[PDB]
Amino acid sequence: MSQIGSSVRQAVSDNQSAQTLVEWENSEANPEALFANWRHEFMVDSSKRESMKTELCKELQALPAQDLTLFENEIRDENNRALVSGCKEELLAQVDEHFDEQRESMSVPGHALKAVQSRNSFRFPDNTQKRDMSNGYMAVRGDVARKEVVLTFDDGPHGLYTDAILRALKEVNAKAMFFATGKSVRTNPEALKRVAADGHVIGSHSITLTFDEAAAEVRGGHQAVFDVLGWVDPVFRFPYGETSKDLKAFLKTKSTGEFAWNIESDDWRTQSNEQLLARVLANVESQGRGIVLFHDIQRRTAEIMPQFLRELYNRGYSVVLLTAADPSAKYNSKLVKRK
Ligand SMILES: [Mg+2]
Ligand SMILES: [Zn+2]
Repeated sequence: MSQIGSSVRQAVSDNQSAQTLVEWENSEANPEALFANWRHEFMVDSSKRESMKTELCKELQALPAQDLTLFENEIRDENNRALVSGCKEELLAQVDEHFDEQRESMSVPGHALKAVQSRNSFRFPDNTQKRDMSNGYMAVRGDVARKEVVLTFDDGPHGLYTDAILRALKEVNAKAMFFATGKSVRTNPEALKRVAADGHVIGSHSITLTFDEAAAEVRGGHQAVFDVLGWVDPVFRFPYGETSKDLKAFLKTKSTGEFAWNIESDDWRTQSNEQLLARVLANVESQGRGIVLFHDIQRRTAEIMPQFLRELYNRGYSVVLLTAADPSAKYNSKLVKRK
C-alpha cells in the first residue's frame, strides 16, 4: 500500500505535529486534498481502480478509530463513493462507535448524526449587537463586553453536522455567525436555508493567488450564499493567516466586515471530546471575551456543542450575535451580482 498508506499515515502525523491552524492548513496531506487527488488518479487510470480501493480500505481500516475520525468527512462524501464502497459501512461503524464511547462521559451529550434534544433547559438572553460595516469593519474581539462571546462557524454547511449545531444553538436561544464556503453551499443549499431560518448571520469564508484571483474567491462564496437565500450578510473571513493589505482595503471599499477571531477551539485537531471542550473553554476563560472559531464541518464540534453551551452558561458567559447596523446591507452586497 505504500503510497496511499504513506499519505494516510502522513495526514495523521501532520495533524498532530501542526502547532497552529495555519500550519495544518499548510499540510500536503490534508484529507480533502488527498481524496481530491485520489479521485483524479482513479478517474484517469481505470487499471489502477481496484488496487486503489483495496489499498485505501486496508490503510483506513488499520487506523485507530479516534484517528480514523480525521477522514470521516471524506468517507461520508458521496464524491468519494467509488473509492470507499468496499469498506464505507465498516469505517463509519468504527467512527460512530468511537463517538458513542465519547458520549458516555458527557453530562450533556450531543449527536452529530441524529436529532437529539439535549438535557439543556436554560436560555441565553437575546444579545444582538450592531456594527457599522459601510466602510468595512475589522473584528478580532468584536467590541463585545467582558464575558461575552461570539460563536462563529467556518466552512459549512455540512449535510448532517450543521443541523446538529443548529439544534444545539436553538435549544438555548443562542445565535451564531456562519462563514460558509461556496463548495459547501452548492452541495447543501437546503441546510443553508435552515441556518438562515434559525436567525443566524451568514457570510462567507474563502478557501485557497493574484489579487484578481483572490477577489474572485471572495466574491464567489458570497455569491453562492446570495444565490440560495436572496441575501448574504456583509461579513467575510479570509483564508487563515492572510495578510494582504490590498484585500483588506478591497473589503472596506466593498462595505464588508473582515472577521478574524481571538478564541481558538483547535477543533481541526484530532482529539477526544474531553480535550476539545477543555481547550476551547480554557481559551474562552483566558481571553475573557471575544470571537470563537469553530468549524460546523467538524463532527466533534457538533458532538460537544450542547456541552459547550452549558459550560459557557455555567461559567457566566453570554452569547452575542454581531450583525450589520444597516438591515438592508444583506440585500445589497457589493460582492454579488444581482439577478
Ligand atoms: Mg452596516
Ligand atoms: Zn476555513
